Amino acid sequence: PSALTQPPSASGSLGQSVTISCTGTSSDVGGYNYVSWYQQHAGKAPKVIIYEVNKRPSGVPDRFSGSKSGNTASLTVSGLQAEDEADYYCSSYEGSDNFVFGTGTKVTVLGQPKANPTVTLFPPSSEELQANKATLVCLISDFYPGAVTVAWKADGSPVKAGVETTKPSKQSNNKYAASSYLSLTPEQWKSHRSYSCQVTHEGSTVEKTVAPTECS
Amino acid sequence: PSALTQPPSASGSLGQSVTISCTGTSSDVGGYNYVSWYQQHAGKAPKVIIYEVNKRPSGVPDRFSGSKSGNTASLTVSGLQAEDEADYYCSSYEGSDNFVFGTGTKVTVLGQPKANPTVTLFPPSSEELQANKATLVCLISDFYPGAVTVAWKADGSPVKAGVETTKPSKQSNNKYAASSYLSLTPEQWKSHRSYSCQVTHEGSTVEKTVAPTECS
Repeated sequence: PSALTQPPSASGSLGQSVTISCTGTSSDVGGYNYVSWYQQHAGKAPKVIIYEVNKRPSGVPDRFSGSKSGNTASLTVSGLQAEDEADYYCSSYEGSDNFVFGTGTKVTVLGQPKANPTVTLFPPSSEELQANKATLVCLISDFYPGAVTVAWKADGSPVKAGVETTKPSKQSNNKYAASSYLSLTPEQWKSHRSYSCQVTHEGSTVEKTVAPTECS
Repeated sequence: PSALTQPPSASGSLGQSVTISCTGTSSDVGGYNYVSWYQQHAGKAPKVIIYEVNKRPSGVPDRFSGSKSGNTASLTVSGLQAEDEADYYCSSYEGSDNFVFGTGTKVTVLGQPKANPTVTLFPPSSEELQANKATLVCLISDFYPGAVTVAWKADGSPVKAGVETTKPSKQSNNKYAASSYLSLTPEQWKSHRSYSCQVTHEGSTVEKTVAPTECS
């Protein structure tokens, strides 16, 4: 064998509710009563949320439930609260001290209000410079959905060269963070009037400009 | 209890022998010989590769070895194969509703020369302070394999609350970058000697401090 069987998705809006299927066979689900359910957030470790058919750990939200019907076990998400955008997983014992898992389910919930990104620009710093080094960082955060562009403006003019823009990571919110840097020399940073970070998210353009004029 | 400490990155070449550790919160383990090691690929099946500290299941190579004698689980991939790239996890069963996962090691087959990260910590900008905002950022770049652990400390003690980290994005030079941040009140900021960001990569660690000043 190899698998249990799950749907790739599960769209349930705030309240509206969700429910997952876990199906294997008699040999595992129908035989035995040991469907488990683990959740893994984008590149995170599992929390064990259900074990022994419908029992929950000490610190599993009240609204995660489960069911089973012969071969068709199931997770129920009592009225979605968006935080729970994850990857779910089922699993069942097959005796011989071996367990086999579900293919997984991404649960994308809509009705999360849309957020515009708290953009911060940074100055290099005293130390960073004591070494003859100058990175500027543009910190883009707490936006949803996770689509931004990040431009830099060497004075009123564009710059590509020394950019490196990460791709947005989910926070503890369906809010993202997407940090881009420009890495120049002191001789680059002082041979210049200003430097501006431009972050176009979903129609809204935000631009922050670091003028050398500040402290250390 | 919730945490079993697993490295950030375990790297080897084809035929080399990678060793992955799982140490954990001490007040347990020893009269606890139920530690299981899991395996998963690019969103493709979170299999169990070891159970009961040393026991392989069926359809698993003896290339995977397991040990706990000590107070640390060690999974040894002896003779590194290609398809062995994955995010390894250990776990351990407490009470019937306590199933704690390890932080989980991404295992790479070094596809480049290794890059220990460059930690560059920024203090709160002059202006952000002028806004009554306190963002101190930890920029992490030019690393490979793209696995890090990031802690924050304030004056000795770890800063748990207010932390948020990015996902290690691929960059042009074929190294990677990430970023953390912490969000304070100006007060929070100034009532403290130093804030350090310390980032672990394999078994190189950097720890970089940022002390508050008046700027003005």
